[PDB]
Amino acid sequence: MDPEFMREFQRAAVRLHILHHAADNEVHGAWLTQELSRHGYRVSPGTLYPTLHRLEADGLLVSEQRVVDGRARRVYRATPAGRAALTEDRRALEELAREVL
Amino acid sequence: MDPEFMREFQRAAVRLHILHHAADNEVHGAWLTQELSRHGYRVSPGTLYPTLHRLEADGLLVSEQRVVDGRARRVYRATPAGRAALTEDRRALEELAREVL
Ligand SMILES: [Mn+2]
Ligand SMILES: [Mn+2]
Repeated sequence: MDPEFMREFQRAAVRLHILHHAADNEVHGAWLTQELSRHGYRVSPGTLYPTLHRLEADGLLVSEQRVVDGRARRVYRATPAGRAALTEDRRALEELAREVL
Repeated sequence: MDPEFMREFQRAAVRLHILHHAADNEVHGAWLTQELSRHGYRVSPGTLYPTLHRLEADGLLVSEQRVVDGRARRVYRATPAGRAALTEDRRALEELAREVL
């Protein structure tokens, strides 16, 4: 166990899970919270919405404001740049793991 | 493709490479710099010694001053905790990459 790594790793894991999920389908932030927990990653809003906003700014997520069932909500989906990023990032993890035996 | 990730990733990669090398054998700072370069991670002393010092503080590296061949030098080697950390960390990277395929 190594806490500096695990603390940084947490940020990577969240980030890549968002892109992965937002690639598969359109996602609400509320659901992302629960989905991430289900995968073993503790994220409370205050990290999530920020990183979501950052992800859009970086042009890897695109968002829609949308009124559905009398409810105003924002949905996110992965841009093609986001899809690229996910694969590049996944590969980088693979190369590192193999590099160190 | 994703420079925010790659910026953080670089720090992780360096950290793990040190542990990997310092696990296999005792290492001088100068040699770490060359080995890291060879692996495509440009690290200058202003970065390295801090990382090394932090790694020691986290109890994953141990350093020794010793006089060898009339030349006084400091060596670093991975503690058993460092060896553990490397494995746990490597595995964590593997599980992430696989679970976002
Ligand atoms: Mn899922
Ligand atoms: Mn080497």
